[PDB]
Amino acid sequence: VCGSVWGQNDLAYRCRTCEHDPTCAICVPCFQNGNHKDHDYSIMYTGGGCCDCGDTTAWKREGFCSRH
Ligand SMILES: [Zn+2]
Ligand SMILES: [Zn+2]
Ligand SMILES: [Zn+2]
Repeated sequence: VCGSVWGQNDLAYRCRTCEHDPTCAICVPCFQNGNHKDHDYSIMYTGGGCCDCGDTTAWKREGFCSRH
């Protein structure tokens, strides 16, 4: 599971296609290294947080990056 943490003024990605709930998010590198073509994604601020990439409780497996 990605160990990335970020702060309130750090960009991250939401992906409505991949998420298990509206609060889920993944770090920019995990987004870049995954497959979200034609997904409903948004680069945005998230109030900071921890990456959900690799976490099957938070994020769909098809939305995991190459590295997790
Ligand atoms: Zn996605
Ligand atoms: Zn990540
Ligand atoms: Zn990842």
